[PDB]
Amino acid sequence: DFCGAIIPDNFFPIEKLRNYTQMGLIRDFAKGSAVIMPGEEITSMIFLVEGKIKLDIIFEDGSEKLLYYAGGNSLIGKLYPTGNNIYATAMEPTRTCWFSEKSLRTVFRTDEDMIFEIFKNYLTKVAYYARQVAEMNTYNPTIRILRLFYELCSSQGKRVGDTYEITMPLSQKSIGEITGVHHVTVSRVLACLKRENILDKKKNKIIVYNLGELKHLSEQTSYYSDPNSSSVDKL
Amino acid sequence: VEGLGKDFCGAIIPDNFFPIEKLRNYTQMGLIRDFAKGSAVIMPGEEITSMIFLVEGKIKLDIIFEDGSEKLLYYAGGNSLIGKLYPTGNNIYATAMEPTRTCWFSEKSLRTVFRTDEDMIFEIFKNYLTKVAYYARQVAEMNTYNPTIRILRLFYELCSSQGKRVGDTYEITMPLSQKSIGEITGVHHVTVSRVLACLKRENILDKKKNKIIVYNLGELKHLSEQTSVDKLAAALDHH
Amino acid sequence: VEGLGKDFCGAIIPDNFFPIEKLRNYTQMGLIRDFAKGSAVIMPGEEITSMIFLVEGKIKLDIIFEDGSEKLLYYAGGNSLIGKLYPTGNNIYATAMEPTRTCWFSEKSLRTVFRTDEDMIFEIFKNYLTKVAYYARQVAEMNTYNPTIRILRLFYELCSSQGKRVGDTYEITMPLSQKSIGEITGVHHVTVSRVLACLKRENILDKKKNKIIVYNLGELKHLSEQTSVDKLAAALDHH
Amino acid sequence: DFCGAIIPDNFFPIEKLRNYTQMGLIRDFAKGSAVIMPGEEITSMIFLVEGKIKLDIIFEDGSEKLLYYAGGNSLIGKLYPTGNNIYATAMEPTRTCWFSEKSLRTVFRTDEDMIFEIFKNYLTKVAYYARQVAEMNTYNPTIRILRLFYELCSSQGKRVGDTYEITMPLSQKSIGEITGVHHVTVSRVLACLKRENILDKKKNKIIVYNLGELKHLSEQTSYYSDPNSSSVDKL
Amino acid sequence: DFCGAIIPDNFFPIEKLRNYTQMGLIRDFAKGSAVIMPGEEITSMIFLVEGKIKLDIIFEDGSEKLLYYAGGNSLIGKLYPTGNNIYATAMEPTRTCWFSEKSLRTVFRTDEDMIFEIFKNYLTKVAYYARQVAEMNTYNPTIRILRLFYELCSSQGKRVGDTYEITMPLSQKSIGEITGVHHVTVSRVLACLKRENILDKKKNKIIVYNLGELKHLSEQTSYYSDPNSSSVDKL
Amino acid sequence: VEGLGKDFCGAIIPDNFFPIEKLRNYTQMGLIRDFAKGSAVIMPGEEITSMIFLVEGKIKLDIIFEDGSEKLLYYAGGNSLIGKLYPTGNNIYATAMEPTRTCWFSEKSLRTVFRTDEDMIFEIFKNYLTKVAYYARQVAEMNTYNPTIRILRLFYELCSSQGKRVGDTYEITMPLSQKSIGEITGVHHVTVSRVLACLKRENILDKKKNKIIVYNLGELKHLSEQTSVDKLAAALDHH
Amino acid sequence: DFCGAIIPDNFFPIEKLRNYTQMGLIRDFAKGSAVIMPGEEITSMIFLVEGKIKLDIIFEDGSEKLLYYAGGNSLIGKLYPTGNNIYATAMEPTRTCWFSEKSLRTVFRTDEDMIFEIFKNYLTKVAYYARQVAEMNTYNPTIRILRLFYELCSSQGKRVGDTYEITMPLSQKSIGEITGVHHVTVSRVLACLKRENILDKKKNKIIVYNLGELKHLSEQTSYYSDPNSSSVDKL
Amino acid sequence: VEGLGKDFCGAIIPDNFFPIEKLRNYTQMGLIRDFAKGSAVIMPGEEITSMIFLVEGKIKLDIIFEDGSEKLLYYAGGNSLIGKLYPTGNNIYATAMEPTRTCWFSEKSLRTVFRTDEDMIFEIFKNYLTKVAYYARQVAEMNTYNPTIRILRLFYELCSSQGKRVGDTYEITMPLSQKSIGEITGVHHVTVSRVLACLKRENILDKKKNKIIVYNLGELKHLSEQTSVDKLAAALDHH
Ligand SMILES: O=C(O)Cc1ccc(O)c(Cl)c1
Ligand SMILES: O=C(O)Cc1ccc(O)c(Cl)c1
Ligand SMILES: O=C(O)Cc1ccc(O)c(Cl)c1
Ligand SMILES: O=C(O)Cc1ccc(O)c(Cl)c1
Ligand SMILES: O=C(O)Cc1ccc(O)c(Cl)c1
Ligand SMILES: O=C(O)Cc1ccc(O)c(Cl)c1
Ligand SMILES: O=C(O)Cc1ccc(O)c(Cl)c1
Ligand SMILES: O=C(O)Cc1ccc(O)c(Cl)c1
Repeated sequence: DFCGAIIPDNFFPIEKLRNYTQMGLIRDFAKGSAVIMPGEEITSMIFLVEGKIKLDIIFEDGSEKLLYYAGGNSLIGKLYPTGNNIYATAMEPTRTCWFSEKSLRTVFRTDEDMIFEIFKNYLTKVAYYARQVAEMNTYNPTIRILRLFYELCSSQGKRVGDTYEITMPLSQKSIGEITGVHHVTVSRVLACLKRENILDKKKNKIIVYNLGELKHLSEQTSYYSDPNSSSVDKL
Repeated sequence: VEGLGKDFCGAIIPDNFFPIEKLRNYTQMGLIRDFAKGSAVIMPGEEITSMIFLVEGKIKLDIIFEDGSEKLLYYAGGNSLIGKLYPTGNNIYATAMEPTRTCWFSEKSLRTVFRTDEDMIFEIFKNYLTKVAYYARQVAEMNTYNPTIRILRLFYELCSSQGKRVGDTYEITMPLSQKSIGEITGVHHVTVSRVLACLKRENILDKKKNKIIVYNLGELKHLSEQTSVDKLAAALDHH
Repeated sequence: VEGLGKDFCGAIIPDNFFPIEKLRNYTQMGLIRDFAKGSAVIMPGEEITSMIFLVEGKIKLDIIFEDGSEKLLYYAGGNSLIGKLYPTGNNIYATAMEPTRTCWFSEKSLRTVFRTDEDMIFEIFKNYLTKVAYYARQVAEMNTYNPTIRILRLFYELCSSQGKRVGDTYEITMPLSQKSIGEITGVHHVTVSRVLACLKRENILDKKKNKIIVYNLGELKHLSEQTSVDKLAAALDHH
Repeated sequence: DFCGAIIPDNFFPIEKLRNYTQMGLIRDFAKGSAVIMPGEEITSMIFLVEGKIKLDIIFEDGSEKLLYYAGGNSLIGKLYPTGNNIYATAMEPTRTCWFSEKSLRTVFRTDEDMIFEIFKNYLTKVAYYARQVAEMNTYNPTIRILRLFYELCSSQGKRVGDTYEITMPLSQKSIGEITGVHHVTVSRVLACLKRENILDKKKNKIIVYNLGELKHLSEQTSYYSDPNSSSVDKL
Repeated sequence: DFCGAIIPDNFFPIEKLRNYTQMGLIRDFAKGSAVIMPGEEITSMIFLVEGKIKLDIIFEDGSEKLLYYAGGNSLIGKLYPTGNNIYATAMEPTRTCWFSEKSLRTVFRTDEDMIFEIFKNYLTKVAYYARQVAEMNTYNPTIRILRLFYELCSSQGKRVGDTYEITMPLSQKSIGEITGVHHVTVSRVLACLKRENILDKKKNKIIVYNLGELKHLSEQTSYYSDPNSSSVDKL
Repeated sequence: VEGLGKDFCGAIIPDNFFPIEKLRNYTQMGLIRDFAKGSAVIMPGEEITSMIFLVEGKIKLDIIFEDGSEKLLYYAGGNSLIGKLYPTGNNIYATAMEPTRTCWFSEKSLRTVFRTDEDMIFEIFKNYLTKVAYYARQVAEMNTYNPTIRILRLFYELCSSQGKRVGDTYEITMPLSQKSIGEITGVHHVTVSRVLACLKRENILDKKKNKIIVYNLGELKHLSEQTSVDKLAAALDHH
Repeated sequence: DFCGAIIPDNFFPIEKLRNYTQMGLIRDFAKGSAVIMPGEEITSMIFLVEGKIKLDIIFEDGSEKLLYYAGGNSLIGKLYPTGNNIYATAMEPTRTCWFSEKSLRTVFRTDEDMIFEIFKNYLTKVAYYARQVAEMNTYNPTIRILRLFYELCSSQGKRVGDTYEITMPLSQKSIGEITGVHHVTVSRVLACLKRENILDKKKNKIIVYNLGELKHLSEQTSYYSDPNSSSVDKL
Repeated sequence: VEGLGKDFCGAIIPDNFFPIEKLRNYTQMGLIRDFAKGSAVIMPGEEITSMIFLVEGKIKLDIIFEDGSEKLLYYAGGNSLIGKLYPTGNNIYATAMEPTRTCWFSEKSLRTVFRTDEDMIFEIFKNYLTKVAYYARQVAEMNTYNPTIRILRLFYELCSSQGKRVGDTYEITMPLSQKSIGEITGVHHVTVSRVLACLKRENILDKKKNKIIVYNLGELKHLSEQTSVDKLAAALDHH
């Protein structure tokens, strides 16, 4: 829902995991205690029996941002290392049950259904964050710039061996004014395109060395024009 | 050898989430479906209830928003798994980028796979976890603001000066219309209605005619502490 | 003595646009209507085709937008004229703030006034001109941007590199879809449609399937040179 | 229309004024010439017979902004001084006819209808700019702040003689966070409220000296709750 | 002193004006009271007998800034209207004596010396604020731009009738990068130069219509190269 | 007719501060000195103790800073007065821009003028007041910041939590070294020394080894509330 | 020198390495060619025989910045992986000689002196970049904040078991105003101090849990007060 | 086990650059010196020409700038090497933080070590390379600007419009004074002198009275393309 633009809370609760706490390790955390300490490597699924946990991510510049909140019957799915520094705080008296991989095998040997509850929990999280990323990058500025380039090359691109040449004086200023992107991003992107041998934007000529890549990165979409969309279902 | 994908100018293009070579050994228990270049592997109204394993080929996976905008989520190569075992809120369009062979694993067939090979459970868990880790980091990393949080911030401020603790709730005794909340925070009355509907539904806070009940002050507070991308605008752009 | 209104923190609150004491001498030629405090002098669906002269009292004049938002335009005291002789696009709500006497001058009665007193024409002109001067300055003074201008800017750039002069027009020979224009400028396909509909209607530019005709390059250019307040957002907020 | 958010052009053309050019002064302007020079005091209505004029406003900091464009049959209504420094440029060969007040009397003595055409032209301009100002100030930040104050006083305001007192520690930071307004505006506004004897925002007390004024400036609206709105028409 | 970059206080005290308070009007102001209200037109010199006054200026956007502080024996020199909205506040119990022009004539008829004390007070203020303006505009950005233009014209300016032409593609971006001035100022200035008929900066040509003015505005200085500086004193 | 000067792009170039036509009637009581185009009317080491009245011509008046930088203060035409009757801290260089006649009025000769014409006193007052009004507004109008004010701000903060009122002073009992003050505020130890020397001299505050005495808390506070142009840097640029 | 604030060029040339090119691999690069490609792992010292190389660093956000320029007799010291993505470009026809570790052993077996030339080259680079880092962080903003805290605790810190308490209402706003640091940095730092259990800054109390660490991180310096500085040399 | 140092809020505090355990086996060939807690291992005027190996203990290493400011460069624990074999431009103050044993290796003793163990050469190379990598990244990572680069930018612009190629140089024929260069770029005449002295010394460009010779256009250009921290100010703060 639209609620999830505002509140990241209560992902797919698994009440029934409550019945299997004897196969895990119960751990209690006071208000303000760290369930996951900054830099701690977690290798357990953490079931939230009773209480409230705030779960945040810590970036390499020291900044922290919220990922989500968890309450009764929530599951933190951090069975393996991820590459994200996470920290999590008990915001009230909190009882958890930690499930190691070994302990999970034991649960699923007794109850196969729990495999699929956990899958639903994971899927719910993927669906939510992937959707947010896509919404928030609908107007990604880099892609705006790349799409400009690709479009100019497709109409005005003159082939010259392996390359295409576009004969016009398109300034960086003009690029930023057309796309609506700040000058700093324009330069960065233009520097990337050149050092990677995709495209070099000179003062009165644009050269495209790797149209195929440029096209790739520009993220062309076409469902609505493509014949696939001529019926609701597959052929 | 290969990671998740190549980087261009600071962004990864994921084409290889946590592959599972070993599911090749269990394809006999699923359903093998072949797709020609350009073909739809998943159509946006299609109801998908199978994990889809990529034996050979390459798939482009996009989301389709209700306003008809389309956006790439990821590419999939050999040994990638599309984990769409249950309905999600999202309409997905995925196409074969080249001649492609897939194995579709219903829940029942996965049950069968796991009865033969328990380790496969954790391989699938690993795959899901890479995906959550990737997308959650992508969202958190964005420099974002959200004007609706001004509304939460107002409630938090009023709670901390005027709130009386009743059980595990705080009760604020005052009439504060939706219109007034909008006027103060500079957000449309209709958006304020929706914000307050969410707050109530998710048991954060309920704004009644003459009372505000706060069910989760700590959550309210920390949500209220937040804020390039207007997330409210982004959530609305697609109706 | 009094000007247009008092200032608070850098903003004038207009309560006294160019008064016309002398219209008091011509009220016999109009229609006198009295309003009690709180009463509606103008309702938002009402069709107004009279200039309304304020003999005694005070009026608050607001605009009502289609989404139901309301906003003050001005206050009127004694000797103020409300110049609403013809329909405008705007829905207006005006209320008496105190016991108020008005004289309503239809076109016919104004004809009569001007046959007796020619100078009154220029007094009314003076009043209108103060209003245009005030509001135009208010708009221009705002730090505004408008994302739709990126679309114009694209057309101008393409015209100046690829345009061939035909008569008083410039013809750009290229297919450029609305979808692509949106993608480049980072604005919704539906907004791009509306922008291009305006450009065509107002004889700036017409974007056809394989040709763009530019009817007014100079205007396009200078419009394209533009850009706190997103004017596109402001224009949409009220549906 | 929504077009007018993008294009300020062609306000209410008066074709028929073409028939009265002999009573005015015809003036021709080359491309790039100034029809109205920066700082020039204009006291004439300027009818645009043929061509195109760009009309701009110049601010006291040297900045210039567009007001509008004019073409055939447009009228520039600058019969009297306005307080705005305007400048206007012929963007192509342009023929105009300038009407002094004296000359206008002559026109209206021959044709009374022209009075009302000009009224429509003026009204069209007022309607347009007033509408733009209101749209663009729908979320005016100063008013946001004032509306906060007024609302807190109405619920939590304790009367103390002539004043109302509001006993709470509302920080400037908190004000800006709730309202969404930048700290610079918050201070400016708070300084204005205090020096004008309306309201003084101390650290743990807010005092309102002139509630009536504060209310005034806060721009309360109520059509939709007021009984006036219970029917489409007046009683 | 360097103190005055930090503290604008105690301008040239005139102790002896204390002896002439009977010829003026004594006025007492409580702590927090307004000695000069916002918008009040003052036509009196205000001698500060005892206490402390903070004196500020209010701009047309509602912003206020400090001009200075006054204490015992200070003089506020506001005998005539100035064009500045000033407001001044008693920061403690404060006794003042207000001198109208009539009252000042009476003082100077008794004591001619007081004329010259007041002159010194005025001169001290001029010396201080003029010095601050000059220090703070040592690197004025507009002048940077104008000096660029003037310098390019002096070396590369080719005369073409009344004009000079400079044949080069100097971008606005380049101007801002060389001068260190933000793009917004660059445009504003370039728009001013063009509408005033001084200089028009096209893409591949710069035309200077009024070199003399451009030179004027560029604020050329030359004491150290000029022969005037060849000796400490005049010839 | 003419004001103070012409405007370019938002800035006035003053060439005509409050002229005094009537001093023409009193030149017999001063000393008439003529200057050719390019000539120095005032040299930067010259000690000036006369008001200099401009009978005919035009003068360019600059300040010379100790590092040798030069900057225009104003131009003077006919009927302008240069009010440099006493030494100021400033080194002034003024040159004739054209053939120029001046009348130099010592204090004694002004005494004589005022014995004949009392009104001239107030004319000179008017002239001075225009100058103060102009330059003070110019300074206040600039968007300025000043890092040294961080030091004041620190003292104010410590005073308001730790200060004990003794008479009309506040005493803060704590050792706080100059080095530490610099480190906290991010300003050089040598600048901190100078800041604290000013504060003491001007009777704001005296920072002793183990005590801070604040002589004027209100002034300290409001000075501490302040902050394109770094005024500290500007004050130092000229040694 | 002060030149090195502006120009990072010509670090300690080793002319004599020219004599040992037969023990390395000569490689020639055209103008615009990549000597070190983005993402390339280099494990060789690269001697610059003839030409000019621009050497840059690429950050994880796609931004690139210059490290330095190299010319004849320069040495790029990238014998082992570093953790920095480097790319380097021949800005004219360029001849290099690449020395593997094996090849370097061969050089030093023939000429022991070359070991020490290379040491000087490395030392010159360390001396330069370390000096730049220190200059540029003289007023590090985080440290400003930490030094505030440490100083307040040292004077006003009241011991309470393991902790120190400082009883005052120091706002984040006040912290930023005193230190001169932007609000964003203030929060980030305050969040770091709290999650790391060093210090928690509440509204009316500051608690310091780990004074020793806070002190550590605050970077106290004392050469000039310490007795070590009482003589030029060691005891 | 341990890396280079602990991180606080995004910054590493280096306390352990590339340790060399194996130098413990060669201490007999150096000179063993012991230091008590608080003692100076390196004084700021001391001429250091030895690599200093840390056998046991801990050292704090600071730079002292000419204005007397002091700043930490790094800490050293066991197996750290201080690589100060030759004079650098920097004045270094290093103190024992605890009881500390060191071995000082002159050039001659290192020659001896390398005759016994060739591998030690590359260990020392590794240590130096970690240091360069760390500090260079720290500098590049900072958001910096440098006003002096405006001067380069001016020269580049003039070269690209007016420069005639002579051999491997470009000659610009024009008189452009240092004063004028300052005025244009908004930097002090004295700083401009120093900038131009550097450019000439390092064979970038030589600004003569009526000619500018550019020795390295490509370098000039890319240097000119540059620009929180004013590096010019930072370079000057310490005289
Ligand atoms: O640990 C991560 O990097 C991401 C994360 C956080 C919380 C969770 O419950 C999951 Cl499944 C993943
Ligand atoms: O279907 C979704 O909503 C999102 C999605 C897409 C692809 C995948 O492989 C997964 Cl696990 C989820
Ligand atoms: O009715 C309008 O649209 C705007 C308006 C309102 C009041 C007036 O007095 C005028 Cl001239 C126009
Ligand atoms: O001159 C003004 O200040 C405003 C203005 C400009 C143009 C016009 O056509 C009118 Cl009616 C008013
Ligand atoms: O009133 C002014 O505009 C400027 C001013 C203020 C205070 C004074 O004491 C003087 Cl002489 C002038
Ligand atoms: O001499 C000064 O310091 C400033 C100055 C210059 C010229 C004048 O006319 C005055 Cl009143 C002051
Ligand atoms: O490769 C690095 O990360 C740093 C570097 C670059 C160039 C060199 O010559 C050296 Cl010694 C180090
Ligand atoms: O001494 C210097 O200038 C810098 C320095 C300090 C310590 C070291 O270990 C090195 Cl290699 C260099």
